Amino acid sequence: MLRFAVLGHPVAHSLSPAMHAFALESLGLEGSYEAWDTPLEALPGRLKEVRRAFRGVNLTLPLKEAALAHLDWVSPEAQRIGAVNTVLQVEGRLFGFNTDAPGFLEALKAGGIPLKGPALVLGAGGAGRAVAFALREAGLEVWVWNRTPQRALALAEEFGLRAVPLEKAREARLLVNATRVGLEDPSASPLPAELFPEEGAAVDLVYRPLWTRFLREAKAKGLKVQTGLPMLAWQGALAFRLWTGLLPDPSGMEEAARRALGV
Amino acid sequence: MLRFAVLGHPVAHSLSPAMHAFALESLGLEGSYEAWDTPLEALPGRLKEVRRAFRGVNLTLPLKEAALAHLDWVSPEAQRIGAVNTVLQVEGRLFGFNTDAPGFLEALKAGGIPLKGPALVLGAGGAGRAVAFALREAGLEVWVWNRTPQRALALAEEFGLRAVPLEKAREARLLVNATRVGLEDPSASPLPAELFPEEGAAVDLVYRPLWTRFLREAKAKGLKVQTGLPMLAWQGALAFRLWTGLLPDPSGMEEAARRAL
Ligand SMILES: NC(=O)c1ccc[n+]([C@@H]2O[C@H](COP(=O)([O-])OP(=O)(O)OC[C@H]3O[C@@H](n4cnc5c(N)ncnc54)[C@H](OP(=O)(O)O)[C@@H]3O)[C@@H](O)[C@H]2O)c1
Ligand SMILES: O=C(O)C1=C[C@@H](O)[C@@H](O)[C@H](O)C1
Ligand SMILES: O=C(O)C1=C[C@@H](O)[C@@H](O)[C@H](O)C1
Repeated sequence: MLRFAVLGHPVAHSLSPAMHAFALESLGLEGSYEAWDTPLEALPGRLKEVRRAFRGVNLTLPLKEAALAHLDWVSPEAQRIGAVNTVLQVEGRLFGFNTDAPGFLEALKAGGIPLKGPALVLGAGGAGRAVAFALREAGLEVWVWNRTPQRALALAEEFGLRAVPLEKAREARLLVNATRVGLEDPSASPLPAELFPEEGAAVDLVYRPLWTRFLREAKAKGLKVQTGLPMLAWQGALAFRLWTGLLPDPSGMEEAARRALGV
Repeated sequence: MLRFAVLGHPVAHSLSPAMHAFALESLGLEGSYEAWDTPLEALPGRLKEVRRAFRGVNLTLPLKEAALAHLDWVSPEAQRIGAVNTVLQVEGRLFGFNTDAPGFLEALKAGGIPLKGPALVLGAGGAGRAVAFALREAGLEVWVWNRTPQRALALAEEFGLRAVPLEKAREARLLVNATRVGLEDPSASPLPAELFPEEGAAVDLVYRPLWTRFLREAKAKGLKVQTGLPMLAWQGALAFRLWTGLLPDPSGMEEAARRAL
């Protein structure tokens, strides 16, 4: 039967096991998706076990960047972003992909959030990289900001983006929180309410809590908003299709995640 | 939502659509597998389409060899054999594999055919190369013959095997017809009756007719025989697993192919 897993440290609170349990069941497929606690020092030994016992696996912190080297093939996008979140095993060979980028795009689209820019991504980290990448290829003008200017400006040239000051947020039509600000902090938001734009949309990758201060403020300002669950659901559905050729219902996966969160 | 197909020319009488319709059904999956006529020249474009609406495809004559120069990745085995018969599509990328080689070995095992050599592969073409590759991997002493001596000599040095005269067949214990001799021609066989050994086994990749002159000669000599259907079924099943992660019943697929005949 189909054997899947999410590798990373920690993974005790990953919502993937629950989402893919729904995927397997709803598709009438026999298999399992487990969470394998895997530190970076155990990545090599774990990948070798993947080559022989798993059809595929997702990768989470802190294995997304240190995985490319141990795989037999890495997709272009995954090479540029410099991160792999989805691994496929066929004939003992491992192939690396990044479903976060496309997952993000499909979530916005399916969520009614127009890909009308300029889009501003807060955070020049791994999360920001994937998002910055996706918005570009989508056909939007994209700016990037980072708590630390260094990072931002460097990411702007690599991808060919524009590192702007936080104030520029007011001129953006798409705002994306790619920082860990607000994570389990209902009182925190990386962007002062006064810097929010008139019209546009806001997406927060943080889903704990679901309605972050960022989103609450964005909504009050009248912007379209989307939580972090839709992206989580699509990157997972896209990963399942990549492994089997079958796309589980993204809405159903988000719902499964929702239930696992208890909110 | 699983869209598959066999690319090649001709493919009008391919048994793959039947075998795979069974695989899908038997596995409670929804999908399709069609025969898609494709000439050498129409390949470069056909693959672009595959990238857009196909999860995977099988390639047959005369696309197997040319397909390599139009794929994102090719397996080490497919590379060495020099041919791809199975393509997987993910994120618009194309990966090439060869299930003919592993399929042949699985067919022999499932069919009760002992892996005992020397093995003589007749034909140094694409099918012969896949079979030779498989037999070499299995550790048997492999000999190869080809109507055109050069092709066999090149393959022998290339794979570290031995090119032999057709007469050495009397000393082989496993004989495999990987030539097109006998294809829809009951009067033709690649090996003269008198050159068959009196002990061993024979397998014919040609399955039209099912009981080729070659297999009838082998059977008449007392050799254990296997038709081309088990291999056709196993290469198909293995390809289906490459595409979905699921392995359909090879016996069931062979049965489906038999009926399609
Ligand atoms: N059962 C299965 O699943 C399966 C899988 C693969 C292939 N096959 C079958 O096995 C055959 C091999 O296919 P392929 O891709 O290798 O290419 P092909 O074009 O079908 O066959 C090429 C081979 O046949 C030889 N040949 C042709 N005419 C000959 C003749 N009159 N006398 C002696 N040898 C002759 C060639 O030798 P020269 O170098 O002298 O031309 C070469 O070795 C096909 O007929 C195919 O239908 C079956
Ligand atoms: O929490 C999880 O299980 C995941 C989180 C994201 O990083 C995804 O990119 C990953 O594929 C799975
Ligand atoms: O006739 C067919 O449909 C096929 C013939 C062989 O070349 C196989 O290698 C191919 O995958 C399917």
